[PDB]
Amino acid sequence: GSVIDPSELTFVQEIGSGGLVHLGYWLNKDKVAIKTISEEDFIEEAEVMMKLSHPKLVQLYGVCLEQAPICLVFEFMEHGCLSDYLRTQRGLFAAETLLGMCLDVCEGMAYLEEASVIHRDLAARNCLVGENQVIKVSDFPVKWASPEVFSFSRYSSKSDVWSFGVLMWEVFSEGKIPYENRSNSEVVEDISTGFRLYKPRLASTHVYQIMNHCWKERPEDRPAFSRLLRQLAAIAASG
Ligand SMILES: CCN(CC)CCNC(=O)c1c(C)[nH]c(/C=C2\C(=O)Nc3ccc(F)cc32)c1C
Repeated sequence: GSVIDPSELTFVQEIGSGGLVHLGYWLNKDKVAIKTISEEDFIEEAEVMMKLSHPKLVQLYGVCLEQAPICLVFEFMEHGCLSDYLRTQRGLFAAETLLGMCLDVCEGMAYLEEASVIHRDLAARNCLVGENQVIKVSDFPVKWASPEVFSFSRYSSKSDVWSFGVLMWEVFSEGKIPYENRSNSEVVEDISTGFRLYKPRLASTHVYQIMNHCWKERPEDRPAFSRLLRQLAAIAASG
């Protein structure tokens, strides 16, 4: 990828918290989101992302290495984080649009799955909303963790699929907090007993069926993103 000189970056306003995210411009031209900061792990993260090209995965302009704190320079996504966007635009969403959002994410995730990339932190807060409400996965939390993850630390694309199910719930609930007021231990025990998040009003029976398939106890009973994508698309086509 391209190396970016600090002089080429204009930091306009802080927009995110964690490192930090700033609204800015590169070369007095492109609107960018600048993410300031382990330095080597921070850079490698960018290196991985710059070689993964998909319409539903966020893209970088480059890396600014010269001056501490080092930063990553991303494309600007006008509607920000999905979690935030869902909450602010609550009441304006048709079910079809919410399903479309899930499809966008599923597309990105199927590409990552094929590339043998586990996200490990897939959630609406780690998705971004751009031009014409296109959703992109970014940055590629027990409430999003599968049973084999919170118990055995057993990650796979199938554990991402569980996370995606929770993301679907976030989307169809229009940005509600999953398992609100519940402690980590309460989430673990409830899910292990068989508790699943309720069906949001905007989620059809068909959509909820898919959520529950993402929430199967055994990873092998969950669909891969590649197949999940077609299941989601089929519901859209059915009407
Ligand atoms: C006034 C209302 N505002 C418009 C949505 C809300 C404030 N703005 C916002 O929250 C916001 C906006 C408009 N973009 C981002 C973040 C990113 C972006 O654009 N590309 C990225 C690439 C990588 C990444 F890790 C974050 C971002 C935020 C937090």
